[PDB]
Amino acid sequence: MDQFVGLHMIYTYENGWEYEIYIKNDHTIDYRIHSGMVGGRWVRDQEVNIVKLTKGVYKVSWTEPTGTDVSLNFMPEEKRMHGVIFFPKWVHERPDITVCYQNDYIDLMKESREKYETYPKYVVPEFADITYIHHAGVNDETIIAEAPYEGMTDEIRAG
Amino acid sequence: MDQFVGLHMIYTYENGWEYEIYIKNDHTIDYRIHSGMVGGRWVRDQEVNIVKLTKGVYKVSWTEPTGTDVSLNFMPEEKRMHGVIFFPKWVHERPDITVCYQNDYIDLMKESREKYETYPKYVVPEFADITYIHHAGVNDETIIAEAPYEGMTDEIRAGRK
Repeated sequence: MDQFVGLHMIYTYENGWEYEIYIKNDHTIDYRIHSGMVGGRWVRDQEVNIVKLTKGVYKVSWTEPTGTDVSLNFMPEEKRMHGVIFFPKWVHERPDITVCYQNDYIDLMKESREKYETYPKYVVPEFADITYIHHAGVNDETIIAEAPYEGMTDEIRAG
Repeated sequence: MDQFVGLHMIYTYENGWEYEIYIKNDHTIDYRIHSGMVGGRWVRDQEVNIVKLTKGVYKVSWTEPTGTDVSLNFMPEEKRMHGVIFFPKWVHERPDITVCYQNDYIDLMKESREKYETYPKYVVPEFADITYIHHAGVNDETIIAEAPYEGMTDEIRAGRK
């Protein structure tokens, strides 16, 4: 677990969606979505379950204020990951509602998830290629601290 | 994938609860719960996402008519699995509703998930030991074809099937 906790990664799913994650500590992540259905969305201080399945394979799972459920597996040695995201129907129907700095709009997310339809869920299971991976250390509050913008991931990769 | 698809497994939690799964084909499972809060529940022809993450590590994920979301990992060579289940609030309060041959009560599951509370959800992540594992072959409709009963897991292990 000490090899995984503290990792800062960018990855592109096979559907082309580019995501950025920071494993801030053994039960918390920050993340930033750069493209795809909810590009522009970003989140800090998401509580998560993190386990090591076996040598080189980790699992990060959580549920969100929107109702979305997520289970990710990371294979850092192979620069691969796989994610399954279970979106409530309303998120698929109105992804714009969730596209914000979520921490400023928690009440809106919870209000929406009670007021709109949940079923059937829109489930997205895909592999992704890890294109950036760095051990950034634990509890660095500055890694993910602004909204995503065009070209940001190239900047991060360029150093 | 050909090592994993067709597997019939029982896995047992630390508390003794026994869960049974059959990887019927590369996008379908049957399952049967033998003990615990939803003992008696069983399901056929559940559509799933199955992938091989790396050598010896597989992932099976799906959402259910009850609204429950599931993502399991299997590590057959180490005889271990890890599951995370995201239960709607109502399944936590009325698990008995889900205890049945689900296929005969799809309408009830869907009525329930709309009528009762969804949130807050209960996220339940736990390892289990794989305590039975047998390649039963693909698309065998006879593996999970009846409701569970006390002693059935013993019969499965003793009959290798």
